[PDB]
Amino acid sequence: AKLVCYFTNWAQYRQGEARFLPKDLDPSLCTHLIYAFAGMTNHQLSTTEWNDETLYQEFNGLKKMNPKLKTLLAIGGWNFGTQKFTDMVATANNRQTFVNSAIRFLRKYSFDGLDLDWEYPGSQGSPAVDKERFTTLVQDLANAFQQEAQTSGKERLLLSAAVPAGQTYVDAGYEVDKIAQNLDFVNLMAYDFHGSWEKVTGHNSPLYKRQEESGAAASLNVDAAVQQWLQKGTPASKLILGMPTYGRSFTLASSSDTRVGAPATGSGTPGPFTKEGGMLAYYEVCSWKGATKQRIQDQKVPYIFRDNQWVGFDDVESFKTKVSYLKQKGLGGAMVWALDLDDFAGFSCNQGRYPLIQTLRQELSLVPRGSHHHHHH
Ligand SMILES: Nc1n[nH]c(N2CCC(N(CCc3ccc(Cl)cc3)Cc3ccccc3)CC2)n1
Repeated sequence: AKLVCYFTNWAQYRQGEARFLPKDLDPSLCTHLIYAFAGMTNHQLSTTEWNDETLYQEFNGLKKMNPKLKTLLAIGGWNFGTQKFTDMVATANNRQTFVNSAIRFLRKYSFDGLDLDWEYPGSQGSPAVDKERFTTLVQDLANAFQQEAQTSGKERLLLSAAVPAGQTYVDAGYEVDKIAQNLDFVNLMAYDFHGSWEKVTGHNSPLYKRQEESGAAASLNVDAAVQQWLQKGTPASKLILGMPTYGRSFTLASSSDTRVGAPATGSGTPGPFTKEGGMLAYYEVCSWKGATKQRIQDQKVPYIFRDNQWVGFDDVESFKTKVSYLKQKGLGGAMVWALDLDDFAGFSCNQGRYPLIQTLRQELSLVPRGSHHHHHH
């Protein structure tokens, strides 16, 4: 099994106990650590934060303590846009420029691979031709990584991609059966299914549909997303199920209607640390005073409300349920967004350090046998 965990290079700017750096990283927590995010300059892989080079050394230095650990660098993300990807994949020359830059960059900074996080080929302004061009990019990278291993004698660089769960995005951008052959693993973004952009409350990451749902809405859940990627040709062993250590919040139209599907007027109040309306870290929801926690029986996930605030999130129990699910489907493991959104320092939830991600590790049977300081949940 794999446990793929994302580090984010902006978590260093959060205040107080929520501030996260590589020193808060546990080298033996995950099997693969992915660094979000790199960018692109003149079709070449580039840093995005002023101290990335410092952080790269600390991040990849974790392998000195756990030599089994693999690291990857993720390019793109949700604020990156699409135009730079579009321009880079548009010609063989630009793809070659990018591919060679990626090999050089990853080797220089001691990363073991590249994770592609384009949001998304064929959507969000990216033209329809980018679907086939993304396939070509994936093939170009896989082939060039293979060749570099042959010629250098080094362990081959890994290639992964973070891919969407929603059928509209999948069909617009992803030749699933083709790319799955060339990717080492596929990081399924099984979250952001619902959120404050919608007029009624809904859960960030429900495992199954609600009985009431129909049409396209009935596929906005983890099980449907997993089955979608499997049926479209991803080998189960390559499919890695995303797990969110965050939730999505709503302001209710009325404090007297707190159901799933209740009317909402907009985003929930921003959290005290993450400061982004509509989103909360697990550590911002786990210890919410005077709130009422509920479970969505059909969907196997919790929500919590207080006054006119409603948040759908994941807890230890839902993570256990989802790992049981992925094992039943024979998936290659779990992926988690993100290290800095779990209670990484144990400052909030009274469940020790990394309660959610330790739960993943435990349920995947990945607890190091020589481990001393882990906490079972
Ligand atoms: N593997 C992987 N690669 N990329 C991803 N996902 C992780 C979840 C991201 N998704 C949530 C990121 C996010 C999570 C928690 C918080 Cl407090 C703030 C931001 C993007 C998002 C959507 C709506 C509003 C703001 C931002 C979207 C990218 N997963």
